[PDB]
Amino acid sequence: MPFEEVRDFFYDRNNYIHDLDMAAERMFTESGMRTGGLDIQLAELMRDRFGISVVIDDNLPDTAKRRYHPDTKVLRVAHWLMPGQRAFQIATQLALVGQSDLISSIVATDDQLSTEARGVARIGLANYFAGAFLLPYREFHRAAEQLRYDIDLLGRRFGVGFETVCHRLSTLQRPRQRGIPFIFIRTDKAGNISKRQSATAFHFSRVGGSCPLWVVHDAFAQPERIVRQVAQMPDGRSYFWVAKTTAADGLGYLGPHKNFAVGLGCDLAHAHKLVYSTGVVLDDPSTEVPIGAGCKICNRTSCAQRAFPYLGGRVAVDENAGSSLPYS
Amino acid sequence: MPFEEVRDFFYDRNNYIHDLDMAAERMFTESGMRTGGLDIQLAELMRDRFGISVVIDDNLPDTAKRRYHPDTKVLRVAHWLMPGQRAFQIATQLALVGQSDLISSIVATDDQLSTEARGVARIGLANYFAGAFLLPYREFHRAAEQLRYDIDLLGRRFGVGFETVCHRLSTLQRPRQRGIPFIFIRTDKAGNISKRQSATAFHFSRVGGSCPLWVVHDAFAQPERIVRQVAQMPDGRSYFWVAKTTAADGLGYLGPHKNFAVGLGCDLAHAHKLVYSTGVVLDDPSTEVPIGAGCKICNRTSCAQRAFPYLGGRVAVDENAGSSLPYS
Amino acid sequence: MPFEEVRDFFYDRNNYIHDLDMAAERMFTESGMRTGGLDIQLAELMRDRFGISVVIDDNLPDTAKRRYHPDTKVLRVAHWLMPGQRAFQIATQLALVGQSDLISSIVATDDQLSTEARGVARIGLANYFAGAFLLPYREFHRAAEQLRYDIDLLGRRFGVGFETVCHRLSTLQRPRQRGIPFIFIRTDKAGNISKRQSATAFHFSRVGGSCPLWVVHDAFAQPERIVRQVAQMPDGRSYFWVAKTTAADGLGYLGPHKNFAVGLGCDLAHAHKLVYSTGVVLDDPSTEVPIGAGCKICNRTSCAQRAFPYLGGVAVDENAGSSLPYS
Amino acid sequence: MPFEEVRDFFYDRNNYIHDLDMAAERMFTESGMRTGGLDIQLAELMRDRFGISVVIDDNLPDTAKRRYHPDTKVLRVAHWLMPGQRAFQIATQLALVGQSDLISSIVATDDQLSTEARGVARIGLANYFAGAFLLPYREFHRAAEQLRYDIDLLGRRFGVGFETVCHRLSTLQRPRQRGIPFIFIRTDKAGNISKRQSATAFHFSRVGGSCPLWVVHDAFAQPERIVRQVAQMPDGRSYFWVAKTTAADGLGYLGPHKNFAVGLGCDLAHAHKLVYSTGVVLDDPSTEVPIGAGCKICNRTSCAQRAFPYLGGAVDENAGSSLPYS
Ligand SMILES: CC(C)(COP(=O)(O)OP(=O)(O)OC[C@H]1O[C@@H](n2cnc3c(N)ncnc32)[C@H](O)[C@@H]1OP(=O)(O)O)[C@@H](O)C(=O)NCCC(=O)NCCS
Ligand SMILES: CC(C)(COP(=O)(O)OP(=O)(O)OC[C@H]1O[C@@H](n2cnc3c(N)ncnc32)[C@H](O)[C@@H]1OP(=O)(O)O)[C@@H](O)C(=O)NCCC(=O)NCCS
Ligand SMILES: CC(C)(COP(=O)(O)OP(=O)(O)OC[C@H]1O[C@@H](n2cnc3c(N)ncnc32)[C@H](O)[C@@H]1OP(=O)(O)O)[C@@H](O)C(=O)NCCC(=O)NCCS
Ligand SMILES: CC(C)(COP(=O)(O)OP(=O)(O)OC[C@H]1O[C@@H](n2cnc3c(N)ncnc32)[C@H](O)[C@@H]1OP(=O)(O)O)[C@@H](O)C(=O)NCCC(=O)NCCS
Ligand code: SF4
Ligand code: SF4
Ligand code: SF4
Ligand code: SF4
Repeated sequence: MPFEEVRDFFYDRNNYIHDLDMAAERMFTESGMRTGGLDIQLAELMRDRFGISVVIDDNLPDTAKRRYHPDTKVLRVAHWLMPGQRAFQIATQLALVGQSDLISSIVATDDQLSTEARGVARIGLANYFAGAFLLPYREFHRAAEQLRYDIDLLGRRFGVGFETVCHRLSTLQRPRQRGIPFIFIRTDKAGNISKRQSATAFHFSRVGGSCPLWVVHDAFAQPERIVRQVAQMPDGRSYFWVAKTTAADGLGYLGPHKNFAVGLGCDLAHAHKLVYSTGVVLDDPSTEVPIGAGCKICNRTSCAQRAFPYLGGRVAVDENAGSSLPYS
Repeated sequence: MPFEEVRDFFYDRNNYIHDLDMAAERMFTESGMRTGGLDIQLAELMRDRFGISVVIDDNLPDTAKRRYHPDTKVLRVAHWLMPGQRAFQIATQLALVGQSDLISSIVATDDQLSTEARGVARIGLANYFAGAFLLPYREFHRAAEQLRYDIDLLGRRFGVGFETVCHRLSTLQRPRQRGIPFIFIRTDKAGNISKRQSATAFHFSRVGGSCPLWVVHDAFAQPERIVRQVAQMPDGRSYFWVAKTTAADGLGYLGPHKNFAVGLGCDLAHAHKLVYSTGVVLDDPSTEVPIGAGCKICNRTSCAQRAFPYLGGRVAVDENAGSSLPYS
Repeated sequence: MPFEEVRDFFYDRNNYIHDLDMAAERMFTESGMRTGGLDIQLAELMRDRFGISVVIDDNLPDTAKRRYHPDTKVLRVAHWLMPGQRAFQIATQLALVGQSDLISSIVATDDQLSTEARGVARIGLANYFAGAFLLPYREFHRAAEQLRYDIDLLGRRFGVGFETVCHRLSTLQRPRQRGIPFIFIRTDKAGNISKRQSATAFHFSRVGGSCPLWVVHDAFAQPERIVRQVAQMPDGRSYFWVAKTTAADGLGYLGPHKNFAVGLGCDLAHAHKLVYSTGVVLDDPSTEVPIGAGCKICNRTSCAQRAFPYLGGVAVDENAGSSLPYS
Repeated sequence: MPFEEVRDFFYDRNNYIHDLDMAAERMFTESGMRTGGLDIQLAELMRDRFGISVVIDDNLPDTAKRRYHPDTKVLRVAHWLMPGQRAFQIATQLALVGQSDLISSIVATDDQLSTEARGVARIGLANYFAGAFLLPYREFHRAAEQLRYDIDLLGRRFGVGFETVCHRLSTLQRPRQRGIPFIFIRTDKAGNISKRQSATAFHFSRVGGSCPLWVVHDAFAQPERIVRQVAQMPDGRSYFWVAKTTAADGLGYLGPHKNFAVGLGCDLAHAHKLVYSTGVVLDDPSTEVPIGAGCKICNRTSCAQRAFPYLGGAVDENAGSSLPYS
């Protein structure tokens, strides 16, 4: 499974690629970058260092974010992208043409990847490079701690959106300068989890996450507003979750619509460092919400929300009782 | 998998159990039932015909809707249940003590069921009987046509809730007295589909339904309000879907909460008979929403919402292109 | 204005009518009532004590909750009403036919009411009696304290809805057995405040409440779910607000729809007694949301949400762009 | 009451200022502007034609969108603004320094304005100019008709937000090149209507609009999604309404938040021209929603939602109704 192979590639590397990250930051510093208008400077850097001409093309197809023409070294970027997104596109292409060898050797370090998986992993590492270039490690880590992890304020400072900030936060595993260890999740209204990235072993790092009581799936009921939750898994470990929906503009009233929820999760021990714990009492184990990973694999015994019987237990029927607890 | 076995049991019988339904209706008429306050009348019927004392009990555990004591023939019903729900509980018990043999032979018609499945199927048939007794077939079918399938108005007339009405609408397959053929779906915020029932073969009768563009998963974003949609599958068949959330009251601010979405679906050809098509243009194939059964088994080529690649194809990676269409 | 006259009538009486309340409770006790299935028992009491025959009529007009025919003493009640609501209707009629004189003298205690206002006040006092009969003071006050004011659990225990419980909670001003002093508000999506009741002087007891940052107006964004907020008025006083929407069933997809939000508010000092304070930090004056009574009468100086200029002040700056309207 | 004075100022002029609009368009064309990245080009224009240096400032206070320093001719623009918004700020300053006399004479055409109202109206005309420069009349009107008034698609093409597009749509009253006549509304969660603009006389042009059944107040229930409604007033006139909430980003989790709903309304006769009529049956007077201007002045007799009694109209101790103040 190509995308699952790459998910596991990043999971195995603690969602941190030291050489690549360093590389991005080095290039950011050596080439004189300054956060603020990074799109203009990335165009200039492409001109000066790779002979690549960046044009903002309002003639690209409606769905095309960028197209690179290697024969003339011409990078076309969609006019409808915001500066942060233009910067991301340009930095992705920069990874692919100017960091090709580093990415190739990083891919080689996992000899089990399939061919399709290797192509997908190249794209994933280029996206990682773009993130670590738009958000150079040191500056971003300092900003995240100074701002107490306010994702919106971080976006505002670095001119990027919610999802990108959450990506970068889940990558702060540089030895001796680590940020809060995070698990990053992306889902749609139907529960499809299309992105999993985690600094370390979490319950939802690879599978699971279909618990309707979990706040991430409640984001769509509160669109564009940040939701939060103190959650306890069936094994007693407790976690702090923040989430928010993200919507793709334009498209048109009739157009195809993009709707996702992005969630960030960490051990409850770290919650006190988040602006999102403001007003919440964290030391009270009785105010935690009991959630699970998905009913078929959830051993809780008195859940009123349970959707399916637990695959490990007895499905006893009682003809003489009516209960508000399904499959109890 | 017992609950899947029973799902397929009802699916194979076109979600209509002729013997049982008729039994219900007969008993409704022979014993003088009158729509309105069926809970009191069912208590009287239990007493007069089975010697069973129905008492309203506020001492039962919080989660108990009813408890039947066969040794003294005493049926205790939860005080916090509305009259329609009390009637449902009492009539479920009525099925189980007074229709035991009929239920057993109906189960016997499927010699492939496992033991657990046989018990679960008995409970399912008891629920079917309860529904067909609270909503006797002729009266309810006539009401459904008279009210143009307005689920709220049907509930008001028969003193029951949204979910029950939808249950009953999905069973009107009595030969020569058929209602609109429906597929009934129940989901949670996480997309777990816990109920599937269908008059005939529909796409989601047994599997699938994890398409984020399908309006059933959008019910939770518009809580307590009826949502509707003209949906088109990848094979061209068009359907009308109506859905609404249902919440279990009481429980308390800290208590466990029950939240589900219930959807009714039919061929687009039938939509014009629904009050829910009022104001909607049905003859315009361009105003239909293109949905799927779930990205991994969806062959659409330009879905902006796609969460996973379609397993029936391949998408080569293109290092030189950025798209708003995932897995193009 | 007739409805404002009666609003002020109840406001002046601290939203507690001692004689009437006591009356209800006595009647509840002397006639052997038991909380649970009060609708059946109220029908029995109407027959035994007033010769009033209660029929559940599925033939009433669609919008009629009840109609009383004094010539035959026949009380018709809508079949689509839940048992708690039927009980309420029956007890309203009970107030009007069996407590006529008490209500008349209570109204007489306010010589300023207009004639229309006196009629509206009779109906209001009958509703008060119905509330105090379905929810007898002693039992309900004890239950509220035991349940830490969980409105849903009170509704479950007494078989009534959110709005009725909140009504009754805001009336627990009986000397030597007081509940948390509350201000009761009902609004629609457009901000129209159609009900105001308060145990004591609150900011929104009589006027105001059009602040978009106030959580009550956010109830409609989170339908059927309880919303809560620690609010600070411009004068520094802090309050705890809980609110929830209430929707009228039936009616039909095309039918006329009723949607309201009901909010309960009290001084922050009392918040710790509410189940709704669970998980909330109450001692931190910095986590309070700064709201007002309505922009035109709100003196805050750096509100990004401000809708209109404050009437007490108004500078234009051709050389500046601000995210603060009417700085 | 300055803001009500300026509201009436624009209402009296059909929400179209012909001289200023033309000016904007001329300046757009004469200076070689091209739709797309107008913020950079407006910086260039400011420098070349008025000697004003536009700098992107991340040192301004958090609430300052721009500060112009007339003593050194330096316009500082907030870094957290999107390109359309930076362009809007720059064009506002351009109005105020380069169209000062035109704006002054336009204000002078209403000798009844108070002193404060004159300043507020100067700002209003500067904003009008910014809109008419970012969205040049001919080009924008053509785009609106081609795109069937898709507000999002118009925003995408011209690099601006929902509210700005709706603003511009409500001004297309240029003689012989008119767009759909619209009434533009902005409200908050509490029903406060802070903006009213109308091409012609509509019910809510100056007063009213507190009807809970009106779809504009339902936008917050469906945040960030376009809502639509076919509404009929108590006088029989029918209207098509579209609305959507708009939220101000940044600010922070604890920060002060800006939330508004912006609604566009037109006569039902025009609805068939809107993309938003797709899927709606428009000819069925029975599928129209009966709304009002606000209960105290609404004469409907069977509204279940009624909040206050109608001022133009008895208690019945023997009846209980689901229709308040019947
Ligand atoms: C999974 C995938 C197809 C999603 O495609 P998509 O839905 O079109 O969305 P994208 O991921 O391209 O971009 C969406 C947002 O994420 C951000 N983003 C993506 N990867 C990022 C990264 N590594 N660091 C920071 N931000 C990132 C983009 O900036 C964008 O922000 P925007 O919406 O404001 O422009 C795509 O991310 C991909 O191919 N990834 C390769 C790595 C991979 O397979 N990971 C598997 C994890 S389960
Ligand atoms: C699947 C199941 C465990 C769900 O349990 P639950 O979530 O606790 O909910 P219930 O279905 O018992 O009751 C919920 C509502 O559905 C209604 N309902 C349930 N079965 C019904 C039926 N056959 N006909 C009509 N209404 C029905 C109940 O009256 C109730 O209405 P209310 O909430 O307003 O009071 C349970 O329905 C069950 O055991 N069913 C029988 C087995 C079966 O059919 N399996 C096939 C699965 S597709
Ligand atoms: C204001 C008024 C017209 C509202 O009418 P309405 O919108 O038809 O709503 P009602 O008040 O009739 O009933 C709605 C709910 O409030 C409850 N309620 C009303 N008065 C109550 C009281 N005094 N105590 C407890 N509950 C009460 C009812 O039980 C009902 O609960 P339900 O929805 O579960 O059935 C009506 O309450 C009234 O006439 N009041 C008279 C007093 C008055 O004028 N108050 C002015 C306040 S500014
Ligand atoms: C209403 C007002 C006082 C304060 O408004 P505010 O809430 O602080 O915000 P602004 O109106 O300045 O800007 C909000 C949006 O409207 C847009 N906008 C404002 N005036 C506009 C116009 N004339 N044309 C087009 N777009 C306009 C801005 O571009 C901005 O878009 P953005 O959010 O993407 O950046 C101010 O707009 C004003 O000066 N109005 C004068 C005219 C008036 O009084 N009208 C009637 C009001 S009762
Ligand atoms: S059974 Fe477990 S996984 Fe399912 S809803 Fe309950 S807590 Fe969540
Ligand atoms: S790919 Fe298919 S299943 Fe997935 S969102 Fe698109 S239409 Fe729905
Ligand atoms: S100005 Fe006052 S009343 Fe208006 S939104 Fe701000 S705090 Fe609320
Ligand atoms: S009476 Fe009804 S229709 Fe008229 S304004 Fe009030 S809520 Fe709207």
